[PDB]
Amino acid sequence: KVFGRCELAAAMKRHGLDNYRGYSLGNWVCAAKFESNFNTQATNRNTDGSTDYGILQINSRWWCNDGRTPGSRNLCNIPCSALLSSDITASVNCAKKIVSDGNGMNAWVAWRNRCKGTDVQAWIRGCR
Ligand SMILES: C[C@@H](O)CN1CCN(CC(=O)O)CCN(CC(=O)O)CCN(CC(=O)O)CC1
Ligand SMILES: C[C@@H](O)CN1CCN(CC(=O)O)CCN(CC(=O)O)CCN(CC(=O)O)CC1
Ligand SMILES: [Cl-]
Ligand SMILES: [Cl-]
Ligand SMILES: [Cl-]
Ligand SMILES: [Gd]
Ligand code: NA
Repeated sequence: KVFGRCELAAAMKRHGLDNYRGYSLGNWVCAAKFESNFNTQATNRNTDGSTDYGILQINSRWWCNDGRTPGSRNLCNIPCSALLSSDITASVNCAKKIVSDGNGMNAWVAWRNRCKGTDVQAWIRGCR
């Protein structure tokens, strides 16, 4: 699924992501735009042999199982394939663990370089 801006904000907000660990709802919609282009099916291969999956590009090294990342952890206890669903539940519960882990939203390289220190509220502007 390719999400609209307002449509993804309302879904993230219903899954409780809004002000989670003090990160406003604009920081999250920001990250998804630059990580996936709002596309739940996005995949990207990393040079170490791990792969990032879904709208927040969650990495197979620590967070889920794709059966081809040797001696890696599955700390979300999910197949990576589940992070590719039109239903963003899996991706959101899995991001709640990552953003809590000590480094906050810096785990997302596109958030650090394109959203951190910007007017993030602009990303939910106009939505009901
Ligand atoms: C809502 C309209 O903006 C729709 N829009 C009309 C064309 N716009 C004109 C403009 O943005 O005033 C210029 C192109 N636009 C550049 C950008 O927005 O950064 C990329 C395409 N956009 C992507 C999006 O906006 O989500 C969809 C088409
Ligand atoms: C021509 C405009 O499209 C210029 N635009 C600024 C105004 N936009 C317009 C809008 O989308 O209605 C609203 C804010 N915008 C939200 C979003 O677009 O996703 C984030 C910033 N954008 C990023 C981008 O466009 O890729 C910068 C360029
Ligand atoms: Cl915001
Ligand atoms: Cl594996
Ligand atoms: Cl933090
Ligand atoms: Gd924009
Ligand atoms: Na793994």
